[PDB]
This record gives sequence, structure tokens and C-alpha cells, in this order.
Amino acid sequence: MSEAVKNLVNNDLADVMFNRHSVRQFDPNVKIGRDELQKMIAEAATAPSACNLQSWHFVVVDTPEAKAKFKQAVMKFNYPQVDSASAIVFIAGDTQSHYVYRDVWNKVYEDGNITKERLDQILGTFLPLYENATPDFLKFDATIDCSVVGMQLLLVARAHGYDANAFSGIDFEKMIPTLGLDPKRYVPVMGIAIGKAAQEPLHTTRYDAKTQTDFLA
Amino acid sequence: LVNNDLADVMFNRHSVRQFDPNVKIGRDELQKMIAEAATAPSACNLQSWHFVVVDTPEAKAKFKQAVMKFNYPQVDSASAIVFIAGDTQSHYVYRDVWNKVYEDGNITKERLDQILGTFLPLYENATPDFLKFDATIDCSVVGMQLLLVARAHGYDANAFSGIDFEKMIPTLGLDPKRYVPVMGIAIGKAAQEPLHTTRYDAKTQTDFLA
Ligand SMILES: Cc1cc2nc3c(=O)[nH]c(=O)nc-3n(C[C@H](O)[C@H](O)[C@H](O)COP(=O)(O)O)c2cc1C
Ligand SMILES: Cc1cc2nc3c(=O)[nH]c(=O)nc-3n(C[C@H](O)[C@H](O)[C@H](O)COP(=O)(O)O)c2cc1C
Ligand SMILES: CCCCCCCCC(=O)CCCCCCCCC(=O)O
Ligand SMILES: CCCCCCCCC(=O)CCCCCCCCC(=O)O
Ligand SMILES: [Cl-]
Ligand SMILES: [Cl-]
Ligand SMILES: [Cl-]
Ligand SMILES: [Cl-]
Ligand SMILES: [Cl-]
Repeated sequence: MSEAVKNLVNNDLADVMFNRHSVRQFDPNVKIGRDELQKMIAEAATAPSACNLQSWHFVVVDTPEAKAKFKQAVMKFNYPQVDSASAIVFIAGDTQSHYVYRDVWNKVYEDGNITKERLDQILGTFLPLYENATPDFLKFDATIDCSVVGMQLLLVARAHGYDANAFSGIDFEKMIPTLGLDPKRYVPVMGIAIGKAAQEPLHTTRYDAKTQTDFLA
Repeated sequence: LVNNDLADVMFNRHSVRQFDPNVKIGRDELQKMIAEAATAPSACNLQSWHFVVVDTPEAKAKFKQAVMKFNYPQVDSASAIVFIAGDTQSHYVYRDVWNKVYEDGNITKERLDQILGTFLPLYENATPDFLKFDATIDCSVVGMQLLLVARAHGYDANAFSGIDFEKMIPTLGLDPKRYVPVMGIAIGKAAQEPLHTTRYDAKTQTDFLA
């Protein structure tokens, strides 16, 4: 069908966004390949981010063993989503994303896409704020980036014909180590559970019973 | 919707900072765009966002007192700016709103009790910082949807947080014990190439004297 290859099988914006609902029970018989998961994550990461630092990090949970480990830091209220989802994409904030600030915006200049003067405005203005920032503010900054990419991922999920639930009902003191992520670096934000919505039970047919009946003579 | 192509809207979205200052957006349409954006999810459906629409020279002058000067091109040229602040008292109606979902027949009493017993204590016993974090997340997802809604409507937009975080909420006239500032959404039509005007054929305006 046409709207793929825009690679979006539901490319109707109004339907995708305005008929979006949190789905918490998915069809456990449908699995999403990791290649399509990577595709959806890349599509979501077209999202904006402060100073284009893209301060998000994704951890994909899609095996029974990964789920059992993941659930250690997830509130039991949210076990239905985790158990039934094809995959959970957990989003953590990168509070060291500004370490590459100067190099990154220099690359834009070296590519001839901004003037030297423009580059100097960008470096002069925002880099010192990142460099002198408190932990709380870096966490705040990273949390915003993670939320806008999470929002896009919820839409991307539907554009691929799936559905999804965003959730932050987690153990915030345990999630980062549970994911094996650098606690110095990463802050937990939200999980995105993804899969096919749980459907209505199949209504089966019957042969006409006259076919399976004899009257004895 | 002018542009209902999701791939185009989302994947061809760019931050636009220089808008056409002759183009204005009616407050009626601004309201419709905000409503469309607030279809966004929010934790416990508390919808902990608050919008302050800035669209007059007087309002812009007030607003800029808490905006970094780097972001003046956006604020000055935009048709409107929608600033999004987080409501850290959003959980005050927690019990009431989720009771209502129960009374209207859409959750079981057992389900309501699970919901109330699990998350309501977390909000009521939350640190200021946790309520701030919670409302920031809500504010950011509706902010992301508003960026997309602007393009669906044929406009363009820029999200920005280069502001004075201490001055902004009182600059908006909001209660700083209740509201936390998150980001602005400048909305407008992107600047377009200058008009290439025509000329009369100059022979029409020329005489050769006899
Ligand atoms: C930050 C955030 C955290 C959320 N956490 C949970 C969660 O822990 N468990 C859950 O079942 N739903 C969670 N949700 C889903 C919301 O309850 C849901 O978005 C809201 O009730 C509105 O319903 P809708 O998404 O279907 O429009 C979360 C949503 C957001 C934005
Ligand atoms: C949280 C946040 C704050 C931002 N603040 C500003 C800002 O203060 N000034 C500005 O010009 N752009 C701001 N931006 C826009 C980013 O610089 C832009 O998203 C990024 O460079 C990626 O470019 P794109 O939006 O064109 O995809 C902000 C974006 C985000 C997500
Ligand atoms: C410590 C962080 C404080 C708030 C940060 C807000 C983000 C600031 C930005 O994203 C502005 C980055 C500059 C964008 C690049 C300029 C565009 C180039 C051009 O249009 O000529
Ligand atoms: C860990 C501390 C913060 C957690 C807050 C996360 C928000 C929690 C939620 O949004 C869940 C609210 C209840 C939703 C219930 C929806 C109806 C359930 C059903 O379909 O039966
Ligand atoms: Cl098609
Ligand atoms: Cl695949
Ligand atoms: Cl628990
Ligand atoms: Cl410098
Ligand atoms: Cl300044």
C-alpha cells in the first residue's frame, strides 16, 4: 500500500493523534521484529531537543528474561502492560549530553550551514548555562527531551499499526541500576509499552447441522 | 486540517524562528490548536499543563522581560506564543475525577480502588520536586503535540526554553507556588521569499518628440 514507503501504514494524522488511547493489554501472539522497533525509535528521534543535544537513551525490553529483570523496578500496577507488550521501550535522560555541545555545533559551522557569527552566538549563550548547571536542572532538561521523543514514539507506534501506553509508575531509585545504566549519567523518565491491541474473540462458524445428521429408516 | 500527512508533518518538521509578522492567527484557531494538542496523555490523566497565550505587542513586551534575548526573533515575529507551565496542584482533584469515571460506568469499583490506593498516595506525599518533574513531563508531551498540530494547520513552530526560570511565572501573573515554567511554543507562518514585482513595458511610458 502507498503510505509505505513513507514507511507509515497509518499516515492519517488526525486518526493517529486524536484516536490515540492508552492500551495496556496487548495481543501476546504478535511480536514486533527488532528491526521495526529500531525503525520506530529512529522515527521518534526526529523529535526536537534542547540545543539538539538529543538527551535521550532507549532501553528495549522484549524477552521474557528481560521483562522479569525489568519488572523488578516497575510497580505491580503496570505488570499487565509489561507482560503482554511485544516490547517496552524505556526512556532515560542523558545528563551528560552537553559534553559534546561545542564539537556538535562546530560541525554545523564546518558544514557551512551556519555562519561563524551565528556559531559564536550559540556557543556564547547556551553552553555556559549547561556548564554551570545544577544536577536538578540537567535532569529537568533531559526529562523534557525524553518526554517529547516519548510522545512521538506513541504516535509512531500507531502510525505503524500498533498501539501503546506511556507509564512512569516505576521504582525511581532502582530503575537505572536495574537497566544496567550509569547512575552517574542517566535518569529514569518513562516506559513506552508497545504492541497490537487486544482484540475481540473470534466468532467461529458451524457447519449446518443437517449435514451431520441422518434419520434412521 | 490543512496538512493531514503524518509523515510530512512529523518528519519534515523543523524549528522555525523567523516568522512572517504580517500573518496573524485568530484566537479561535489558537484555541482549537491548543484543544487538539491537549488530546495528549498525562500521568493519571491529571492534564497538569497550563497555557498562556502571548499574541499582542503589549503582551510580548511583558513576556520578553523573562525571555532570553537569543529568542527575541521568535517572540517578536511569531503570530502567537503559547507558553506552557506545569500545574503542581493538579492532583487535588484526583479522587473526584476518577470517582466520576466509576460513576459513569467505565471502571469497576475494584479498578477504582486499585487506582486510588496506588497513585493517589504518591501525589499527596510527593516532594515538591517530584510534582515539578511530573508536571514537566505532561507539559512536554502536550508541547510536542502542539508543534505537530501547528504544522497540521499549515503553520510552523519553535519550542524554546531559553528563559529566565525565576522570573517567568510571576511575569505571566501566575502563582509561582503552584506553577512551574516549562517551555514556549512560538507559532506562525515561516518567512517567505520577497515578491518579484513586474514592470509596465517601458514603451508604454515613452514618447519620441517630433
Ligand atoms: C507521564 C505519564 C505516566 C503515565 N504512567 C502510567 C502508569 O504508570 N500506568 C498506567 O496504566 N498508565 C500511565 N499513563 C497513561 C495515562 O494514565 C493516560 O495517558 C491518561 O489516563 C489519559 O488516557 P489516554 O492516554 O488514553 O488518552 C501515564 C501517562 C503519562 C503521561
Ligand atoms: C526543550 C527545548 C528547548 C528549546 N529551546 C530553544 C531555545 O531556547 N531557542 C531556540 O532557538 N531553539 C530552542 N529549541 C529548538 C531546538 O534548538 C531544536 O529542536 C533542535 O536544534 C533540533 O532542530 P529541529 O527542531 O529543527 O529538528 C528548543 C527545543 C527543546 C526541545
Ligand atoms: C541549559 C539550557 C538552557 C535552556 C536551553 C534551551 C535550548 C536552546 C536552543 O536549543 C537554541 C539552540 C540554537 C539553535 C541553533 C540556531 C539555529 C541556526 C539558525 O537558524 O541560523
Ligand atoms: C511512580 C510515581 C508516579 C506514577 C504516576 C504515573 C501515572 C499513573 C497512571 O497514569 C495510571 C492511572 C490509572 C489509569 C487507569 C486506566 C483504566 C484502567 C483500565 O483500562 O481498566
Ligand atoms: Cl494509501
Ligand atoms: Cl522486523
Ligand atoms: Cl508496587
Ligand atoms: Cl566560547
Ligand atoms: Cl539574556
